[PDB]
Amino acid sequence: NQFNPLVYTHGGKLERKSKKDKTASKVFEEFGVMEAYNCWKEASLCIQQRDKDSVLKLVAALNTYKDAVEPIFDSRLNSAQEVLQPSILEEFFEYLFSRIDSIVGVNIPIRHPAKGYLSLSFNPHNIETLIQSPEYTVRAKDHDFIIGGSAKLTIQGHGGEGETTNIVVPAVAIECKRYLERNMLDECAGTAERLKRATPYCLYFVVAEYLKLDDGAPELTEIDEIYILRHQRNSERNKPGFKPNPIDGELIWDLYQEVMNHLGKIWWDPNSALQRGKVFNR
Amino acid sequence: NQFNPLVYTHGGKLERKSKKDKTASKVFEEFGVMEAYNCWKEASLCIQQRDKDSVLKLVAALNTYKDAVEPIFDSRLNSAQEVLQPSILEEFFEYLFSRIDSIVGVNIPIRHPAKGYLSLSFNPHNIETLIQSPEYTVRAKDHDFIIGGSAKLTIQGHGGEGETTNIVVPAVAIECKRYLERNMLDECAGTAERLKRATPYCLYFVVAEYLKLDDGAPELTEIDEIYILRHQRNSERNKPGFKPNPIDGELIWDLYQEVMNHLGKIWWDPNSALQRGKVFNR
Repeated sequence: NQFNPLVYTHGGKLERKSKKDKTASKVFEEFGVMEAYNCWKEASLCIQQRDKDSVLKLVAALNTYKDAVEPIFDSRLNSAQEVLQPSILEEFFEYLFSRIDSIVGVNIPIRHPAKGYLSLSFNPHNIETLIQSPEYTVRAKDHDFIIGGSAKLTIQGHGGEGETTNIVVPAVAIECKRYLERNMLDECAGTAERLKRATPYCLYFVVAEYLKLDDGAPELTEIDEIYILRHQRNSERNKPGFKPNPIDGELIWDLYQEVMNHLGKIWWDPNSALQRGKVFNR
Repeated sequence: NQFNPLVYTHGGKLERKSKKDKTASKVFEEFGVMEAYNCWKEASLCIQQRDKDSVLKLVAALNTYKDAVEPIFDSRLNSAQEVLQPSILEEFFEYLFSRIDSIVGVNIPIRHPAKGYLSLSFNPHNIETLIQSPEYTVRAKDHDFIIGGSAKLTIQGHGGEGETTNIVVPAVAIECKRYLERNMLDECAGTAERLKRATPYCLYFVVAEYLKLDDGAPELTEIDEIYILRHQRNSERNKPGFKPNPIDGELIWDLYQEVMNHLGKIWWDPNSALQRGKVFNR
């Protein structure tokens, strides 16, 4: 009865790039990225409770890690921008949610970036294959972080021989962005629509550090919540004297509490609806 | 090597209503509906080739049958309006397509009204069921006539025990209406969208006898074709001296040819696309 569902998305990317790119590899050793990373991981794994103080401590270790390596990524690895930096928040959510198993009372197989099921459609080759074994496509969207189940989907026609696809059915999906612009918000908007049709009980969050939007009015349809972890606008970053606010631990605490509440609930509970008088509660 | 895939949707409805409603039952005997029906069926089954002349003859038998029983339905059974009349065209398409098996070279299981697959979504009860055996819903739309395959869809979670649903995957879908108004056209419009997403190679037709639309500009998006079999507007029907044009056999011939052409084709054929230079041909 435990978990051991940690994948270390960011560590894996550091290892890849180290081998995939030697030049990166040189920078990582010279500027101590691998030891800063190992320290972040060790410190996170050492925080085992999930009361408010513990969560603030995880966020303090995250702030330290980003303060260490982000300046190296930004100034000494131009090519490795969205190759290494985005996976840091993803790995952070792997730590934050690594101890849900005993609380929720089940072993959750998916706690990492994954392709969340969106739809099934049939594209048979001809009439004979339509009858015998209809070809199909399962559509899925990459999300930066999913908590969810894995399932096998099988289709069989008259021929009787099945074709199976493995899918991921999210209970929570989180996108992680360094800043939130307009083209990416619209893309999340349209993804949230598809996701709530595929999986109406999936909570969908957008998490950003900085907000980079103009006058334009955004559409927040079906996105459950959007976080701006540093309470800063992205234009501040290039100004003389800029100093980044730290990622706000209070917001991570909020997010952690919202996720747990969602995981612990029966999502459609008719008798509860009737007793309450309202289908959705606080 | 044959077919025997006829279901007699309309005959079945006559039998139901006869037992479900005795009053109907009385009218059917008194006004000879059952013998007119048996004659239509016998005459249709006797036309076995599918050259143009044979198809015109099937349509002549259809015209005769409707000339016989529609006035009885309209004037002596108010309740049984869309209870018995709509199934006549459906049964007609059962006859027209009853001899496709040898041409297409496969036994097509579905040639009758059915629920055509639209989508699969997951609505798990709780986190434990999400992991172990995620509850799901398959959405489907009733169509007045489908030519297509039947398939079994299975979902399995960590528990390993599958849940199966039987579905219908249409290659052709036809809606049959006595007249085409605005609320029903819009409903078909929105269904065609869903259907082309679920099954992009399904041909979707709307077949009506009369057109009952005003100035309003209709949206014909993704509907492959709409037929007005009597080349009449629905307002003509209540005028003194009105006489209905017969259902036009030339239009049924067109429809028959379009369906067969579609059934005989490979729907996505890359090398054919490349050779032709255009993905869609005449």
